[PDB]
Amino acid sequence: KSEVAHRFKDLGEENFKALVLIAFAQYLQQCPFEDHVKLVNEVTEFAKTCVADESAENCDKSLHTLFGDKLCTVCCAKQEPERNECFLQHKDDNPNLPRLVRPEVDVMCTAFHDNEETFLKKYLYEIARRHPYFYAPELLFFAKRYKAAFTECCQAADKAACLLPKLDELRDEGKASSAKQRLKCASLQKFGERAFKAWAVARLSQRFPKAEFAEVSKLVTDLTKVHTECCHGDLLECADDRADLAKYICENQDSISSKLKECCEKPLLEKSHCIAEVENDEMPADLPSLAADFVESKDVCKNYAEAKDVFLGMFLYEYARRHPDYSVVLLLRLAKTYETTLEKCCAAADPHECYAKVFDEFKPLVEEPQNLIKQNCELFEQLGEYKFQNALLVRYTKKVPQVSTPTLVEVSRNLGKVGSKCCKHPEAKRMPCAEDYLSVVLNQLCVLHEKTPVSDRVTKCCTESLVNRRPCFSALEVDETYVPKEFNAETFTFHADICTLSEKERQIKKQTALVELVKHKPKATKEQLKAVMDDFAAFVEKCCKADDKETCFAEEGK
Ligand SMILES: CC(C)[C@H]1CC[C@H](C(=O)N[C@H](Cc2ccccc2)C(=O)O)CC1
Repeated sequence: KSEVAHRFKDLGEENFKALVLIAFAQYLQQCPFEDHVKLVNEVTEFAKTCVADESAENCDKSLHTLFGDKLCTVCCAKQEPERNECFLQHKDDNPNLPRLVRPEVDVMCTAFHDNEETFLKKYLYEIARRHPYFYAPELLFFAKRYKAAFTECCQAADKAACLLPKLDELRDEGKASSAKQRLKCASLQKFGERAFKAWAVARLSQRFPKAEFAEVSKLVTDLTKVHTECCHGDLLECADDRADLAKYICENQDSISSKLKECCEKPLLEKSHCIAEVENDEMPADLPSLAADFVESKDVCKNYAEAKDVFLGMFLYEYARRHPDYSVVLLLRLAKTYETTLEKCCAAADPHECYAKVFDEFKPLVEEPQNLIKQNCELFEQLGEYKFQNALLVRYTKKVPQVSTPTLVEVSRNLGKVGSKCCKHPEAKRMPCAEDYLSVVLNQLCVLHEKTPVSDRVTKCCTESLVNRRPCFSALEVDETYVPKEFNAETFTFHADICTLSEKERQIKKQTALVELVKHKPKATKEQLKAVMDDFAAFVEKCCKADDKETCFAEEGK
């Protein structure tokens, strides 16, 4: 059994070289590009000697030992069981690498015709460094779209008018995938398979309400294996198991969903990406109420005593089928309440009288997120995306001013994008959009704060139950124990480079200074904050509009 030969023959050389490069760029993010390509080539040539003869020397070594040794040719404490854990824990979610600049379209198109491999290979390299938890088989799909964009646009007349829209759309699609995937790995490493499996049975039951529980259970167990391998660095094992899972869904389509026909006729990488973004299938007609099998039955505690989690999974499956308008987080709350009740009632002398009114306890839990979305969307339309982000900046920096300024401006801008993405939807699609998107933005705050814990209040909010992560953050309130920071003249002084920056890069500078102003005066009236912001907003365009640009900038020193 040669694991390096098994993965090579299942994935093929092209994906093998790509998946091995990604793993190296995520384990050693600070190592240069050309050094990793030399390691990947040597690895790929070694896999060829093992597909020919599986009994050749070192072919029996595991992928962890092979990749660990090849990496440490440049934390490597002998034993491989712990050496792979040193690499995973030292992954830097903000590795402090230089921000990538995009050259002109003719500079990139010439590099695309010159050497197409190293141009696209360096694309997978630079991305895997910045996003060390990126869904590996999903990054191969983004690479193909990044190649088709240059293949089509560089032969077009106006190459810039063609390439820039497709590259800007790909950039935003990638940042969202990385955020969604980082959440999947946090729920596994910090909460276990049970937490992730429950998430999977809820999201898939809404997506596949036609499928039976055994069909959903098989998909969930296989999908958990894929993401457990992908989050633990087993990228070759991850992309192999994902392809086999996509083959099963397509060879058993009528047992899963009806919106899988056009997905199962695309190429391999498109096939898996198509199923991950498929619309929720229609609910089967005439579904009985859950009270018959979960409350009004005399065999509720009998079936629950055999396998509690399997019974709880059936309850979550049956409840998630009938409510595609509920968020996954809400569906986990209704399933945990039904669990707490069964634990109390199945030990009593009359469990039927005890859990007869458990479904009434779900009614208050449903209306809590419905009030969160309706109130904030009504304020989003009145403010606009840019004013909604600024109002969230001053509000949340008063709740927790210990969090660093780049983190506060980061998660506040992403909450404005939740209003731009979900508030347009009706009240039906508002809850699974907003509450689940709100889950991945808070996960950014948690992870970015986990690197340097400054506020113990946020840490307790992240370390507790992730299902209760949104309600714990609502009840923070202003932190009066924090003392205002002394005024720094360099944080308010601007540079002449503010002209060359884009409007989005220039408005981030202004949202940064807003956070530094509230950290200097936490007890600042909402009227006095807009007066200081609008005053510097005038000096940003007025001083740049003059011939002596940087000269008038210094004149505003007081
Ligand atoms: C649907 C959108 C308009 C969205 C906008 C923000 C709003 C919200 O208030 N979120 C906070 C999260 C938080 C807590 C503390 C610090 C930083 C963020 C919470 O209350 O959980 C929820 C809906």
